[PDB]
Formats: sequence, C-alpha cells, structure tokens
Amino acid sequence: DPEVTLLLQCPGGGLPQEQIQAELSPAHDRRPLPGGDEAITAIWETRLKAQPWLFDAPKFRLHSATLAPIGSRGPQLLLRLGLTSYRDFLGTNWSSSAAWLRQQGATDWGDTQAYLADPLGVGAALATADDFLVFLRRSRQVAEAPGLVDVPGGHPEPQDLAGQLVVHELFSSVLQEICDEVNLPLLTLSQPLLLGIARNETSAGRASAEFYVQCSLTSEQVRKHYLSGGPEAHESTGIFFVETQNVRRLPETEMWAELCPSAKGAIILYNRVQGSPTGAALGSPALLPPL
Ligand SMILES: O=C(N[C@@H]1CCCCNC1=O)c1ccco1
Repeated sequence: DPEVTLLLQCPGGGLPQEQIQAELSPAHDRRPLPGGDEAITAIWETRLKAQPWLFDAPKFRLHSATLAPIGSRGPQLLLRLGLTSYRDFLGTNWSSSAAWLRQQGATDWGDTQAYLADPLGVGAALATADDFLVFLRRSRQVAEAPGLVDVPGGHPEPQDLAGQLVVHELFSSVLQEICDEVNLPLLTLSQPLLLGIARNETSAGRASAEFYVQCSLTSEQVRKHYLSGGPEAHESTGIFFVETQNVRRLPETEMWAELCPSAKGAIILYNRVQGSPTGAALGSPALLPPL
C-alpha cells in the first residue's frame, strides 16, 4: 500500500483526550512558496471564476507528533499544529506541481512537507454493539476519490493553555462528523480513543488522525438511522457493515482496492492497536486462528 504511510501508532490500545497535549504555533505553519504565494492566489481566482459559490475555511496543519517513552506517567503525546486553509490546500497538495513542491522543500528546508498546506483530517473506526465496523460509499461525481469506500470523518475548522481547547475540538469533531453523516444520536457514542496518524501519499502526504469510537446501537439500528435522514441528510450514497472478525484480513479482499487512502489508514491502525492481542487468553489459537 504505497498510497498510505503510518506516522504514529498509539500505545495502550489508543490514547484518551486527557493524555494528549497540543502546541499551536505559527512556527508550525507552511513556508511561503519560493516564487511567492501569488501562485496560490492565481489557482483560487481561476476556481472562483468558474464556481463563485465556493468559500474558503481555516484548517489545522499537522507539523509533527512526538510520543512519550512507552510506559511513562503524565502526558503521552505532543501534537505540533499550525494553521492552513482550504485555498492553500487547493494551491499546494491538490496542485499538478505538488511533487515539485515536495522536492523543493527537501532541498531548501530538509522537509518534504515545508511548502504543503497539509490540513489535518479526522476519521473513525466506528464499531456497533453486534461487532461490525461502519463503511460509507463516496459519490461517483465528487472530485476526490470518486466512487471509493470511506469511513466517517472530515477536516475540522478551528473555533497547553490554548492547547487543551484544540485537543477538545479534535475529539469533538470526530463525534460531530459521525452525528452529521450517519445521523446517530450523540448519547449512543463512546468518548473517542486516538489510534494513530496516517498519511495519504496520493494527496502529497496530508495526514489524518484515526480514532476508535464504540456505538451502543446494533448494525440494523445504525442502518435505520442513516437511511431515515433521506438522500439530503448524507454526502455518501450508501452505508454497509463488515464483521470485526473479517476486518483482520480486509487487505487480502477485493474490497481493499476500493478503499480510499485515509480509510485504509483507519483499518490498518484498528487492526494493529485494537486487534492484535498481546495476552495469553486472546492470543490462544481458538480465539486468534493462525493464517
Ligand atoms: O474541508 C474542506 N475541504 C477538504 C479539505 C482538504 C482535504 C480534502 N479535500 C477537501 O476539499 C472544506 C472546503 C470548504 C470548507 O471545508
């Protein structure tokens, strides 16, 4: 899977909100482009002159994520974040020249991402009460990953002493995206655990934070809530479910070639962090069959 790279695998089966620190700093921003940010402004003007109903929106930028030594007390992760925008994404990661910008950043800054917007996404491995994960089908008419399979998620919009409010908005955002797209009541969801961070090498290395969320509803009940919104209540065109038993071997199935890169990152991290037991009971051959 060359189109997905793991940047972070969390310990302990996943980290809760209270174990994560953020540093939001203009030192963590994109660098101005070599010949100037006028190239971004020109792409945006061309787009608005065809689609004048489009709007810009602020986004968090991922600079880096440092894990504490394993087994330590106190905060376990530091997220270094900056700010970016939808407009800066369209002019950098989404540009036909994005690979040239990655080579230039290696040359000038020793950092392949220095000239890239790199907006931070969120995604969820969402489990039902009857042990299935939730998948969504993308419209064949959208610009990014048309017709491919995705998991719930989105790209959060801004608004440790401003740090804790930023971590709160990231955890809040993945629940809000589940409620808006799947149409589930908030009180049927667990507090999220962070599983890790995955990069989409088909979008010049932009990253997504991948979370585990449990729902108290069965697969039948989740399907009823999704459908009862009607076609205008969701951006996706369908919902479906895979037993957690079967997610273990998903990379060997025909479904794998249909998954978009951020959804592949969610499922790899689910399998490594929530699956893959370490103890004698769950590791016994009848509960963890060989192959
Ligand atoms: O988040 C937005 N778009 C995403 C962000 C970058 C990664 C995926 N592609 C997109 O177009 C957005 C547009 C306007 C308000 O929010």
